[PDB]
Amino acid sequence: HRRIHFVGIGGAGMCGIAEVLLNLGYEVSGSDLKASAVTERLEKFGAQIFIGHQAENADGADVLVVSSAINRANPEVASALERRIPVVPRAEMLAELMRYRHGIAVAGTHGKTTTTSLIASVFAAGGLDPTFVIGGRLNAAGTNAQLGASRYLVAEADESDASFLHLQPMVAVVTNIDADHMATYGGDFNKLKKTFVEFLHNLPFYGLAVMCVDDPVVREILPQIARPTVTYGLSEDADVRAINIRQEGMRTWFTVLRPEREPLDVSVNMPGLHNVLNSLATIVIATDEGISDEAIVQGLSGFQG
Amino acid sequence: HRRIHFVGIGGAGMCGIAEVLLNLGYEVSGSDLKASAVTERLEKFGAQIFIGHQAENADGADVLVVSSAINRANPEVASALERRIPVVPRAEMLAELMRYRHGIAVAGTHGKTTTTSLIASVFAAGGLDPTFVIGGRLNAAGTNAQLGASRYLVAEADESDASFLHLQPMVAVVTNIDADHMATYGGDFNKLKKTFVEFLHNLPFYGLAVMCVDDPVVREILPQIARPTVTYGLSEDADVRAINIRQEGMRTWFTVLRPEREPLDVSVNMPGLHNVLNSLATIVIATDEGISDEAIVQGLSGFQG
Ligand SMILES: [Cl-]
Ligand SMILES: [Cl-]
Repeated sequence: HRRIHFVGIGGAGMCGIAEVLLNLGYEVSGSDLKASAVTERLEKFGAQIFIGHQAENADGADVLVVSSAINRANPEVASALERRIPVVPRAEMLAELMRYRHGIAVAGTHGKTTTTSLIASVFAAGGLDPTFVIGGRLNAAGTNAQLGASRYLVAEADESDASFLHLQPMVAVVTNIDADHMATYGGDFNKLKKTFVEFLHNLPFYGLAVMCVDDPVVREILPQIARPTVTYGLSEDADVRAINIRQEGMRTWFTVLRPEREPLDVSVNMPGLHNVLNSLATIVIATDEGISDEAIVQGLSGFQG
Repeated sequence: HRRIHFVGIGGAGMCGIAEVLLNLGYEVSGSDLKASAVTERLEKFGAQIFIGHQAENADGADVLVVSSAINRANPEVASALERRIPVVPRAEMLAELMRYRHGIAVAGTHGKTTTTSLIASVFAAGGLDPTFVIGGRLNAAGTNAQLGASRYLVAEADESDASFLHLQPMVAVVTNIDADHMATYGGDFNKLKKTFVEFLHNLPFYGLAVMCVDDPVVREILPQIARPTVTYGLSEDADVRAINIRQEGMRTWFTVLRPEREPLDVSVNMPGLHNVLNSLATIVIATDEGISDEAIVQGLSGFQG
């Protein structure tokens, strides 16, 4: 048993991480300047809450988690550093949660948010109530449960995030590879591409890499990936393909072709080929997980945008 | 359920990995040019064995493992590449085994082999029959069991190995950081040091980093490690220390000081302060794991060299 202490536990990105850790059985304490409904919920769920910051609040903690909104002058942080207690940024602890669950990491420069939401929507339609991470915020749509209760954790994997390479997913998507975040990698696109290869090799040999081969950079690195892979796209050589794209209103329809399955007609309330591709990525993951066609259809059409 | 196929399964570094995978419940097949006692043992334990190489041998495999002794012209490898089956080097699969066990990774430029052996010796004295990896070879001293049966996997972690950063240990030792393998890191020692920091951050936040602070480079990076750490050495500021070093024959005696424990007198059949330090590293790990003083004393004195 360990105690994790959160400095600023009421912050929007912190409260969700504390709740997941509570759900996993850890002792959780936290400090914040103001009591709120967020801190009362955490206390109801087993968190010890302190109001105001003082060195005593950090006593007994085996780890501190600190936001990007805390000075090092903060007495709790300073006490932990003096006693050699580890202090970890919010984002590393967030990435760490995937080690306890069946982690689905949605990587790619664009489309992570939509693809993660579609995945959550489909899993929920299949009765699975996943916890999912968008913009650093843990969520579980309509759940009557603590965050992290599901077996599944679906998270955006941002290549500009310092913890990108410490994610340990079971399944990983790569929607596309753009140059937006070259600065994270010394302004070198080739280094940025190599990071995506290393990220996919954090998968276990039984894992699954879900690769958009309509993106030329994803297609380029594909031969480098020594893990099971399923490819998707409109490309005629993709494993999972969309054909017969059409509109009926603000709703996009298309037919998805999958290995050893009959063609499946789906719709989504979102325009553009990039959202057809995001739907394909979702369909691959859901198919790999054994989710029925009926939940896939329901999950895709029910998502709004 | 997955099937792993080993090309050259009788090779010395391959047979042990196949046995561990069998113990974990996977289907395992393998090909080799010659039947031997190694391949008959694997067959007795559930492996399907083929003699000679041909593309048919790789059928149904979800992954191939290939030695560094196989041409790409090898028909089994070629068949797998055509069908998009993942082909992984022996060393990556070996590192992967740590994900299924309580992994203890013994890193550092020098002293990995001795320290790993001492750890195994002490754990065995405590009745724990660990599997351990030295020189790429899986071993379990005097075990009446399949490799990998123990909860514990103790392995050398070599910084020149391509899989160094894909190890997922629960505990990690760093004996020292030397410049021997700078070439692996573009001939830059500072890059080599940064890799050791990244390696220790593969630990979980509940993990343990065991750090020799007698090495100036290990002491330098220590403030960077945001994980629980225990330090050891002759330095007076080390958490776990050796004092009163003395000889009686070819046997080295010393007293180990540990936080909140009485001083403990130990001996080892090996000369030099580097083997006192390797013993300290062992004592820290064994103490953290709850192993008794009597097994620690027995494990250290029983090891020969
Ligand atoms: Cl491959
Ligand atoms: Cl720290």
